[PDB]
Amino acid sequence: KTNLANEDEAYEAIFGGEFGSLEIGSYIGDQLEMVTELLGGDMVMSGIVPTLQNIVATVTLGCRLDLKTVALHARNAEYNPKRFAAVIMRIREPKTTALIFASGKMVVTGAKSEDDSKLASRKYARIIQKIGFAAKFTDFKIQNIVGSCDVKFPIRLEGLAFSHGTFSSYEPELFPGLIYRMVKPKIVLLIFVSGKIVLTGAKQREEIYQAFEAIYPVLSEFRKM
Repeated sequence: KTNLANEDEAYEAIFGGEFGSLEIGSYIGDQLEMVTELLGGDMVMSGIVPTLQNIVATVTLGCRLDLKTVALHARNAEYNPKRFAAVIMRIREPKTTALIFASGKMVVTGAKSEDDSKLASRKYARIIQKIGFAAKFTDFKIQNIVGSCDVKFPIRLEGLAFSHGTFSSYEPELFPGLIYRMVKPKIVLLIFVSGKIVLTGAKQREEIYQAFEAIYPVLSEFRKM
């Protein structure tokens, strides 16, 4: 019943996964590799500070788009309408990917700052104007921010899963480590046994830091020694 050649289904899928738009790489190309790629930028409260690994933004271009025309005249662009009802377009700087729907909605991913996200988004809109559409850059919203961290010590995940069972789950079909669902701020932390962490669900980078600040004393209690 899930048919991604329908635009409403294709758009809803980017955001409808278990971890939301953290999984966007599945539509621009596995469960485990999608998370572990976020641990490999150039880097990843004792000198430890998170870093931004991905930002997902949405933009309304404001006109209906003919996707075959967009794909034809854009350089690095793929349009397989049977596989997925959107054009996949990439630019080199800021290195990003955009998904462009017939309704003029655009999803932009791959930037590591909020300013890079907005500039790349403006570039994709300009590319579509230059092909010959009444696109306008409107309604820029950052939808998700993914951060990563490394506390540089091993974690006794098995004690933490029990002690914080109310906020935690071990779901190996989804993730080999621990899925920590923080209440305030509302952030999902994917905790590996080695001490690396992926944080997701933020709308502002402050929430990434607040989630890390809250979880660091907890993980110290569970340092494997």
